[PDB]
Amino acid sequence: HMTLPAFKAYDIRGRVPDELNEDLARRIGVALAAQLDQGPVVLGHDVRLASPALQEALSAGLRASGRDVIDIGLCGTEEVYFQTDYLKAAGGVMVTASHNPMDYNGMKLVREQARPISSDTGLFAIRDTVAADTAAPGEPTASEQSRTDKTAYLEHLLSYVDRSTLKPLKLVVNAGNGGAGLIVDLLAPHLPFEFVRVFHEPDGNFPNGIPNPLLPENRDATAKAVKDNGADFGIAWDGDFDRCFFFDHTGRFIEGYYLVGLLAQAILAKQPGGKVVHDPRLTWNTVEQVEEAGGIPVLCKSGHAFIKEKMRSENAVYGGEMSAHHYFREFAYADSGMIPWLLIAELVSQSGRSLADLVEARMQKFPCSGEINFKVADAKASVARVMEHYASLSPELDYTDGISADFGQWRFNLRSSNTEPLLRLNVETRGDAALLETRTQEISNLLRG
Ligand SMILES: O=P(O)(O)O[C@H]1O[C@H](CO)[C@@H](O)[C@H](O)[C@H]1O
Ligand SMILES: [Mg+2]
Repeated sequence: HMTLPAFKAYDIRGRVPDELNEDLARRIGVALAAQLDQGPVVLGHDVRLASPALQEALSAGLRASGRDVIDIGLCGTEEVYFQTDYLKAAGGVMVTASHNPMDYNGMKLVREQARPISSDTGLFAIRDTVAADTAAPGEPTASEQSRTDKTAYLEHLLSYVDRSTLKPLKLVVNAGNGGAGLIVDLLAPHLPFEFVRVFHEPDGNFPNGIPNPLLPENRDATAKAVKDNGADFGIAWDGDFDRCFFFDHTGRFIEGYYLVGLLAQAILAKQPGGKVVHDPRLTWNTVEQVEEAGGIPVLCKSGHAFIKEKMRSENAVYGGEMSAHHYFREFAYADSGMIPWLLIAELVSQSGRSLADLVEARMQKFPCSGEINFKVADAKASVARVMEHYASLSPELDYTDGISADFGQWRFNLRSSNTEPLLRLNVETRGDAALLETRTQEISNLLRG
C-alpha cells in the first residue's frame, strides 16, 4: 500500500492497530500542530473502547509540539465542533469510529471556527507529514486542561425552542448504546417531554449492535418502541450522534429528504428570508418548501465540507442533506443531531399536527426512490449506458455533483461517492409513484448491465 489507507476524503478512518494506532495518533497530533493557526486544540472522543487511548496519544503529540489541549472528554462529534468555535480554539479533533466495525476507529479534524480539514484542505498534508515522520517523540511542552462543562452547549441547544410553547409529548429516544443518551438526560430536566429510553446506556461493546438506524433490524427497534408505547414520535442516532433519524407515531421511518424541507421551514419561522443550502440528490420538495416559507434555496454539491463553505459564503441560516446531516449557522455552521429533534418537537407542539401529517402530503407530492447504491465493474461505462439510453428524451442536465437529469415530471441524480468506491442513485417524480418505480428499475438495469 503506497499511502496510509486510513486517510480518507473527509476524515481518518481505519482498522486498529494496522491502519490506526497510538503511534500514528501521536504523529497526527504533531502534524496537526503544524497545520493550524495560533491557539489550543479541543479533543473529544466517543464510546469506543480504544478511543480514550487514541485521544491521549493525540494529546501527547500536540503538547510535545507546544499546543495546549482542552479535553472535553466523552462527547458527541458536534460538541467538538461547538467547543472549538465557542472557546475560539485553533482547532479540534473528535476521536470516533461512527458506524464502522468493532476493530475500527478514526478521527474528524477541524481548524478555527470548526472549519473542516479535508483531504484537499490539510488532511493529506497531515498524512504526508505523518508518512515521512521518523523523529523520536519529544516530551510535552504544553499543558492539558479538563473541561467537561456542557452548560454553554446545552444552553445553545435549548435556545432553538420556546420552552413555554412545548407540550408534554411522549418521545422514544434510541441512542443505540452510543453517546446520545447523556445529552438527552441533561436536556430532560428543562423539557416537558416524556422520554421512552431505548438502548440508552453508553456501551462500547455494543450489545445491541453498532449504532446505525438505517439498518432495518436497528430501525425496527425504534419503530416497535414507538408503536408499543403510543409515542408521538421516535428519534434514533448514530454513535457520535451527529446524525438523527425520525419515526412518526405509526412507527414509520421518515426518509431524510423530507426533513430538509421541514427543518428549513422551522428555521425560517425564526429567521425570515434566510438562505437555505441543500444538496443536488433530491431537490424539488426542498426548493418548494423553502420558497413557500419565504426562504431562498441554494444548490450545493453534497458533502459536509462543501455544504459548510457554501453556507458561510451565503450567510445561510440552515443547510440540510438527505443523508441525515443538518447544519445550523449559529452552531458554528456545523451539524447537530440534537437541534433537529428539538425543532421538530416544537413544530409538533405548536401546530397540533403529528409528525406524520407534517410530511405526509410532501411525500405524496414528491416521492423518491431512496438512495440506491451500486458496486459495478466499470462505473464510468455504467453511467455512460444510462445517459446514452435517455439521450433522445433530451433531459436538462446539471453537473454540480455527478449528473443530474431533469425530464420534467421526473429527475435523477447519479453520483460517485467520495467516501466509498460506489455509485449512488436518487430518483424523484412529481406525484407519480408508478413513474418513480419504472424509471428507478430502468436505471438500475442499465447500471447493472
Ligand atoms: O459518500 P458520499 O455520498 O460522497 O458522502 C456521504 O458522506 C458525507 C459525510 O458523511 C456526507 O456529507 C454526504 O452527504 C454523504 O452522501
Ligand atoms: Mg456520525
